[PDB]
Amino acid sequence: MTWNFHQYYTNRNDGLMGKLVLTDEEKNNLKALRKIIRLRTRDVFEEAKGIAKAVKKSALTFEIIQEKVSTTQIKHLSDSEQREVAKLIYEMDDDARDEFLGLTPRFWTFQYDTLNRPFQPGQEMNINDGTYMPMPIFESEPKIGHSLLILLVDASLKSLVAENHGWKFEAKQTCGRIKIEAEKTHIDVPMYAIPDSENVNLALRERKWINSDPKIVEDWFNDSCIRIGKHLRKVCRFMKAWRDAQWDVGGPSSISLMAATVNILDSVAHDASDLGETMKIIAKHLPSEFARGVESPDSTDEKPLFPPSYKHGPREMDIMSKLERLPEILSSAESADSKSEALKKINMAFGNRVTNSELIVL
Repeated sequence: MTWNFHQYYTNRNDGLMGKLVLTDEEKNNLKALRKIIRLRTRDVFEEAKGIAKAVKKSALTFEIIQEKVSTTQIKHLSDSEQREVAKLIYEMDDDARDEFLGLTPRFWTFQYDTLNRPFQPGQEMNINDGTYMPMPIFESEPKIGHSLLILLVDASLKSLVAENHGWKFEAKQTCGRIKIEAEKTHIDVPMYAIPDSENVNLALRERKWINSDPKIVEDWFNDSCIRIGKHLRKVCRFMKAWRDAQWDVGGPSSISLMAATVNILDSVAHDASDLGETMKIIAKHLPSEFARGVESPDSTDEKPLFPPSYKHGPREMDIMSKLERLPEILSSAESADSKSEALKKINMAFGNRVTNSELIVL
């Protein structure tokens, strides 16, 4: 029995799309969480610039500067860290202090419009909100300072964590992260120095700076959607949901999947009208795309989004293995003897989320 899966995928109620897409309410809560974080790191910078204003207006002594710092949300940093901010404020040059004074954190106006509702517990939605610091020329170091910038971001995030029950802070290599388990969401806040080569300065923790402009991949994906069609976002969500179903923790990055998928869709004839067919074409071509190594849409400077087959360890082998199963799972469900059996089989790929076998049609 040839079963069509177009409605299984695209039905916005009972179908996969229906299981994946956040409600308007749920989206708004993420936007609210984000806005809270934005306002707090804006305030923090203001509390610091406040101290720097005084210093420029009379030239405080370290001892004073420090009293004040203790009266800001920097109070949430360790003792030594509070000393460091007071110190860096104290030692600011007249010109560097003038820059600081004219420095506000800027924010870029989820997951490229492919943020899936989490599946397994406890898997969580990962939201990324960059903090951008407009500064002037950048060789090996900026006038304001990497460590001062990072401490203030840290102070914002940690102040919110202390105020809010259920929030935890976690230092990642590229960002600070606020965790909110009860809401199943992580918010990552990477910070960038901006003046597309010099707007590419991400402040690394754990080398100090790196050329990384998120806009490159953003614009790349947006162009791809326009170029390929409204189905690109849907199939990208479906691959991401596959990954969430196949691995509780682990599996390939979402961006690796997007790049390979875009690559296939750009180069292989497919019928957008039938998403079941389209996914089969994607599933057929993915393994060779991953064995090759998936390059970043950003060609400037990077490493593969997913490594070539010769560098694979047990984890990558596992991934390759599941990728090679996918097209088979998809063809089996297609030739399935029953409506219910077809649903059970395709749910081997995307997990048991869709329950209405009625969506499956001849």
